[PDB]
Amino acid sequence: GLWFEEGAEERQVLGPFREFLKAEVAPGAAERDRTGAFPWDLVRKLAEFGVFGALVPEAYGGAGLSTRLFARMVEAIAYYDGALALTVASHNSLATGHILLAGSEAQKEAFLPKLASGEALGAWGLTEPGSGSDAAALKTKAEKVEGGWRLNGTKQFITQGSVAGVYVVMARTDPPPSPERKHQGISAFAFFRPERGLKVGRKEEKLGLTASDTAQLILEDLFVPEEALLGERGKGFYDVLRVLDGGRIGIAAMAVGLGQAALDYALAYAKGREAFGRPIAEFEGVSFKLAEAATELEAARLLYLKAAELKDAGRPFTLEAAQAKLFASEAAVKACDEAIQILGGYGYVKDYPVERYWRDARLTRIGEGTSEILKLVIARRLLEAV
Amino acid sequence: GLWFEEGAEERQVLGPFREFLKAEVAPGAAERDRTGAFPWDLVRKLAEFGVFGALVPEAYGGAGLSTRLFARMVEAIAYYDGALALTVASHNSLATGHILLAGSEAQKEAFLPKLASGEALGAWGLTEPGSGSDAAALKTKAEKVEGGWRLNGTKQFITQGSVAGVYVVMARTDPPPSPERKHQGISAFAFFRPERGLKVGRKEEKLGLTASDTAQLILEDLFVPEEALLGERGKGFYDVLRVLDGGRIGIAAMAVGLGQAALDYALAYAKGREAFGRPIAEFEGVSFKLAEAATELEAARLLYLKAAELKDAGRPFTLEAAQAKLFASEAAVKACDEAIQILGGYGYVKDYPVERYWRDARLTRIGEGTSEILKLVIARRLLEAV
Amino acid sequence: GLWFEEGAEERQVLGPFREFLKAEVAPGAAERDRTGAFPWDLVRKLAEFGVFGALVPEAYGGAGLSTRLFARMVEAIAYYDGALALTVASHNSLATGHILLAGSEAQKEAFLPKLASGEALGAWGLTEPGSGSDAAALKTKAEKVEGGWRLNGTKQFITQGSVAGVYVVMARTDPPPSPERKHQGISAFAFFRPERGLKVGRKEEKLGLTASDTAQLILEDLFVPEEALLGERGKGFYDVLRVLDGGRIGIAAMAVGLGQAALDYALAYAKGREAFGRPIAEFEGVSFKLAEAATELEAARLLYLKAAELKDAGRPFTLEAAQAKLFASEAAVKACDEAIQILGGYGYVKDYPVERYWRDARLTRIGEGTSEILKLVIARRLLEAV
Amino acid sequence: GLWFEEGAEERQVLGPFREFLKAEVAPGAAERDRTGAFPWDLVRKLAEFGVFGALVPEAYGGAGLSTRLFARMVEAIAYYDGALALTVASHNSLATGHILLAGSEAQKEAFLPKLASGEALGAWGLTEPGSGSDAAALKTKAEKVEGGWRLNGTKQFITQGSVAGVYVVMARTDPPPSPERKHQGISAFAFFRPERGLKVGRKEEKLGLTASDTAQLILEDLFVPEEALLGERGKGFYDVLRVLDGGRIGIAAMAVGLGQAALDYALAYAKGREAFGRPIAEFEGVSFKLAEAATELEAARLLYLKAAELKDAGRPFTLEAAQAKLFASEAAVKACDEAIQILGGYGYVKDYPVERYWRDARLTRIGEGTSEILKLVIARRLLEAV
Repeated sequence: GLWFEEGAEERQVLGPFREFLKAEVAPGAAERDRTGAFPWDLVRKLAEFGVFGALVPEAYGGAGLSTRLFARMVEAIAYYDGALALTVASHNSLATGHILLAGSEAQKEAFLPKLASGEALGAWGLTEPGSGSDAAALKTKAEKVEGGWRLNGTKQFITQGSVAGVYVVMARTDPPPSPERKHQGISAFAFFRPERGLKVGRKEEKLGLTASDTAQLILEDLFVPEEALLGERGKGFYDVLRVLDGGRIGIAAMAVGLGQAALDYALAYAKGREAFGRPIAEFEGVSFKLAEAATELEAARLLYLKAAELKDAGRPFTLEAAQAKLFASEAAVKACDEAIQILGGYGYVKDYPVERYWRDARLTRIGEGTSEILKLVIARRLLEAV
Repeated sequence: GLWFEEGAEERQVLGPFREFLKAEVAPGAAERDRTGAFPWDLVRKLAEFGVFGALVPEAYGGAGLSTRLFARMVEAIAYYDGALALTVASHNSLATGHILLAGSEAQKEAFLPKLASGEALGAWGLTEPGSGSDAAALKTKAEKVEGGWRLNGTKQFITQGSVAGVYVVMARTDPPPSPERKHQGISAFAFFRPERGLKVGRKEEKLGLTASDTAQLILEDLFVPEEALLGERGKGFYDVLRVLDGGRIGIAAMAVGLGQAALDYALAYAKGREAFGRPIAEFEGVSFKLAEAATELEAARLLYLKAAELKDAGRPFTLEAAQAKLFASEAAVKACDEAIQILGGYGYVKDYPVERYWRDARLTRIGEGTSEILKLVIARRLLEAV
Repeated sequence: GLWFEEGAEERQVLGPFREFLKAEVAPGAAERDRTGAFPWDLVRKLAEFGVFGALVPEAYGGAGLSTRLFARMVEAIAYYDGALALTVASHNSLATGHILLAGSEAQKEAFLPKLASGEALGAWGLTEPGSGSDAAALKTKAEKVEGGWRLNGTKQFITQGSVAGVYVVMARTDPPPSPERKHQGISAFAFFRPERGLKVGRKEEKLGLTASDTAQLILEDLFVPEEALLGERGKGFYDVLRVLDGGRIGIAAMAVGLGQAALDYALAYAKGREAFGRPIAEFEGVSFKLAEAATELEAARLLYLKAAELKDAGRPFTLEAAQAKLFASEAAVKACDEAIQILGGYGYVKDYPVERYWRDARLTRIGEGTSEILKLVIARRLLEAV
Repeated sequence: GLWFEEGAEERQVLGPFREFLKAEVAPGAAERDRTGAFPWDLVRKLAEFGVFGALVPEAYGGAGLSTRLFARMVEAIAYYDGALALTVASHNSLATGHILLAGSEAQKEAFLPKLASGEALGAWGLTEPGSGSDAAALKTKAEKVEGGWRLNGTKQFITQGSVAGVYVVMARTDPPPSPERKHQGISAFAFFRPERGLKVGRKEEKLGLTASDTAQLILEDLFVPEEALLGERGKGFYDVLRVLDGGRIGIAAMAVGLGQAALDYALAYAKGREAFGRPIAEFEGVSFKLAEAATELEAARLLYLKAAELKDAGRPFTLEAAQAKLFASEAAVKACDEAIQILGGYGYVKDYPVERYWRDARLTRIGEGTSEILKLVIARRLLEAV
């Protein structure tokens, strides 16, 4: 198999994985989108495929898979269930990926094994009501007290926020030297679900990804031990950036999966549905949409595979991960909107899955860095190289 | 006031109308989008403004308003409630507009008064499971029997389908001379809610316009009197086309209203929300979106006003109505998608109205002629003029 | 007649005007695009029509036409020759328009008569090598001396720069209170072609609009009399913006003219060229383009008509002129690009006019405020009314 | 190294090649664009490099390079001179590629040696005045006569048409079984520059790629020997499509090269030009464009690398070559258009290279299958696999 194709090893894993997804995940996707019922049943089963500890090395109880293979597994999941894919992508990339990145040997031995097994799902709290793109503008604070820390603040839109067993939260431990350096003085804290000090806010009704747990977290004089400190004090934001680079590859894979599903459905539909004495696929008004979407999704897949490769190769991939997520999310939503158009009135009804594909994919242009933010990251990298 | 602005007469009507909408319609829009509960309460009140008989001449119990003023009233409604605007636009344009167009004096006296008052809401059944864009491919049939007709067929996605008091259905009464002339042999039938022969199918769960009644109609040996025949036998499709031309102006106005709402919200939000030490509106990534959307919505408003004028002037407006609806629906959905982007994570939650604006507006690119179909109508008109 | 339509009086002027254009201007458009030879013959013939004094009141020897009619005339000219259109539009809108706006009674009696008759073509020099979008950053200075002022500096891309009989140059006369307000302290100066002190720079070849005089101006100790100061000292920048508001309407009209010509050519072509056994117009890949372009340029036409309307009514039109120019230029260029595509290989050869239409129209997105600048202007106004 | 990256061996060839290009090709690109003077000097110098025999096996005197490496070389050439790139790409892909694909051992020994050394430039004549996209509708005929065939007809837009030493022309030899299958009955003929019978037509000026030989060919009772028949009689069309599949990869590479040059120039420019007190690169209106273009052309590069990869592996690549060409051409032209916008007035003047990049790149969306045609090809393949 050529680089861009699934290798022998990849398809031996992805083949049965896809079969499992078709039989156990696809059937309840439409219902979960309506009820928002978290798939505790599927989490248990996916954990067995090492899906919840995919990048965690076996030494800590993980699957030790590569970024490339995991990215493809996320795309396969998203194809059948967007919410589940966000659940998997975020769990692995943010909470887990952050502990794997800055955690001390002791912290990794304590947290990784439980995250990797699905026993403890990971929530990663960066965003707050008053800051999203400008993440370093967070107001949560961590006061140094006898024996550890006391945290106070609110996190917004945290996935796995209400179902998490392990929480990673960013808070200011020191004042910034200047306003343009507010990213300094921020630290990260890793801890197990507190018995008190952490309450979840009102559930969030979302446009899509209904079964994905997203919640507001309110920390009230929450005490965490000295061992909670993750990474160097005051330099937590630097780790956040690194963590976000990795997560963007997964979100890009997620976008591609939803777009492909929408494209596959519109293709099949256009081939069967007929108008004016022939399949509507025979009208360029329809076929051109399919051709453009397919071309962009393929380009998007190549981009995320490339970004995954650079990471697996221990090489910088900030620019490449930003480009993949930006291109994939934009192309995927576009493809999904066109699939809706192609199905006509049926694209507007919940009896068919394309309207859901669009609603689910739509978040990919917002989460882990809006398209606008990513264009800034890309341009900056391009400009300093000049 | 200049032509494109609201005249003295227009604002004396639209001023209090908008006040009524803000106070009585806007408050329950979000809820209706969640419950799908048809606003019987608001229908009664809107009828008083002559909203359900706007184009019907006073002689038949209508408001006798112009196309231009009604179009603006539809835009004002859509601004606060998409479903209600579709309810109003369709009621007036299709069922009612068709009876006003081809009805005999006797039929107009019997139907118009009740439609115009809101007593009997109008359903217009053209679309079927197997034909949408290719409307003349409908399979419903009308068999000539003693005393009238017997209809058999299924209509799909009929607004006011389950709540209608008056129904207008298209059915084949005669075989077509050839396949390319299948539009021949189709007739229309106007009748009051049957005591039998007409059952509604399973409610339709839609991406948007939740509180809008859309239903499948199954005609089972439904008998209608000789007086049910609307227009000349076998030439009903010609009336359908004429009726669709008029309706497209209303749907264009509808699109503009939803887009404007989305634009107004994103403008206000971008002016308040701040990031990196300043209002996000100060970032071109955001401001450019607002500028493009506003420019296109204005162009869209001018286009539908123009189409409305040509109709009021008794002049052909097929091309102009197609251009207005196409431009407005496309621009409106685009503006709505950008408003979602601008609100970031908040654009993804139902606590805010932009996600609803998009879901509601999305249908405008599909209903009463898909954008693809409209481009065909436009091009054909352009080509024969060459 | 109907507002958005050409009235009886407009047709009486435009109808005969178009025939003149078709017979005297069209024939040599291709050649002028190749040689860049300034059309003195046509300038003289158009002047006899009062085209170069369209907006100048009859009291000063002009035609006393409305902005609406002038815009339509610019569109008509542009349809056949982009360079002539720019020549005519800039002359009337910039140098002439500025004197008509801020000039005293004496200056108007002195300049307007000769500009309106064409005896003197007007050049308006604002842009400099080091500032275009940021025009208030201009460096040309004029220092007070006995009898008047002495101007020193260079101007870039000045239309009519080398053939003009009257010049209006912007130069700093007083230091800016700060950088944030460098616009303050700039003045305007009107004067007949100098006997000495004004040098024309090495002419540069343009992508298009070849036959339009576009020159660099070098002012070396240029002396102008007291009566040269146009408007109040140091307050000329506000006048500059007002002048640009008006010019933008003409540039919008110019863009529409070129896009319409490209559309018309594509229509006729698509109707006669056959592929796969049928006119290519019967392929949606071609017809959809035709439909989209026609729709957008009509919309573009309505926007500049609106802007012109507001101006003729003595009302604010800054936002509207920006929207008209932005949309017309963007839509026109796209339409011209599509026309090239529709002609296939023939769109790439100079024996056909479509590649020239694009090259000519391409400047409309840059001159008199780039599309980017216009979006800022539009957004700011929308935000202020929020 | 990593697949999507230039390997050590590729760099050993490309690195030195680029310096040669920068020093010998770049200097006169602007002048060649103005004079249209065919670069014999550079052709001769490139030939000494085996550039004109890149894909020809060493056994026939060629360089025996992979499709991947050749594509990258075309991108590199195109970066500095579009016309040279087309000259090189068409030569290798079309006339040469066709003989290498369908030619017998004798023909290959006779033609390949001279084509690969550059001693004879290849011209491939398929397109005619009355057929481009519908190439199977060609009218040139070749009738069997004693000793061989006599060809009669005209070819349009033939690259290397007037300077070639070897020609490959497609002509009908047998009547089509029906119109739906006119492709059947077409044959290909390879022959050295005729002593008589071949006439070059009045050269026509192009929008861009001025220095590339593009000529009309008039065949009047042209005689070619028995050994001229390339491939089997009446079955040459299938070979034509295969030849086009390969050529499209080179056209994709060519588009990427031109877009990259435009991007690089815009980057450097945006980094040095200042407005409102800062490099214009710090304005999202500019930086977002830079980010989008960089992202799309990388994506475009990955697509043609993939297509080339499939071809080198002897695997089907029709769909992939179409996608690469479609995306690269569309993205490149847009990037070049944005670069013009970013330079403002300077993008409109010929003293700067961006307006040439666009003019050169514009043909990539038309030649070797228009974007519209490619979408049909892509869609059909997607539908077949559905």
